[PDB]
Amino acid sequence: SSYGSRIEREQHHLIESIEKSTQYMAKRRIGALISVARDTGMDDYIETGIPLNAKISSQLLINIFIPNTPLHDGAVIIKGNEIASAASYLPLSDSPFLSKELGTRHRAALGISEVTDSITIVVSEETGGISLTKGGELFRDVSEEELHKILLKELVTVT
Ligand SMILES: Nc1ncnc2c1ncn2[C@@H]1O[C@H](COP(=O)(O)OP(=O)(O)OP(=O)(O)O)[C@@H](O)[C@H]1O
Ligand SMILES: [Mg+2]
Repeated sequence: SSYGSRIEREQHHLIESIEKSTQYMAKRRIGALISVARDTGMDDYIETGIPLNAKISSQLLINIFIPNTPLHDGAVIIKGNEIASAASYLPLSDSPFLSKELGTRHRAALGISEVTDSITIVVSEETGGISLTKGGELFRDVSEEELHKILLKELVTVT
């Protein structure tokens, strides 16, 4: 409908914001952890975070992860067309198959990918590498094209 196109516009704006914010943060080596809900699992984890219920924008994400406010200390949960919360808890994965150069950010992303079907994006504070988790799998140091391809497939309803 005009509902469908509208949702499609919102979803592309979402993808765009994540990509741009993560690109900027990758350059500046700003650690980031952004989980995008695709079900009703993230509800418990949203409540552990600081409530924002704000509109999705690249500037907001980037500012969230600046290491000088309590907002950076955790994950950003995106739900519907909103940044539901910042500084949320994500469960660490107990996988020994995870690389050892990777730390608690990636491990948190992995865990949430294991117990939900949400897409999670990580920006390494150390390497500036961008990674992604879904279904208990981690795609490491993904390229912009690769990132865009996945986000498009997983977060934009084709219709
Ligand atoms: N369970 C968790 N839930 C949410 N955020 C977490 C969790 N564990 C760690 N973090 C975030 O990760 C940050 C430090 O990450 P750490 O260096 O331990 O892992 P890392 O993968 O090496 O991160 P980076 O690759 O960006 O250096 C902390 O400031 C914290 O905000
Ligand atoms: Mg570390």
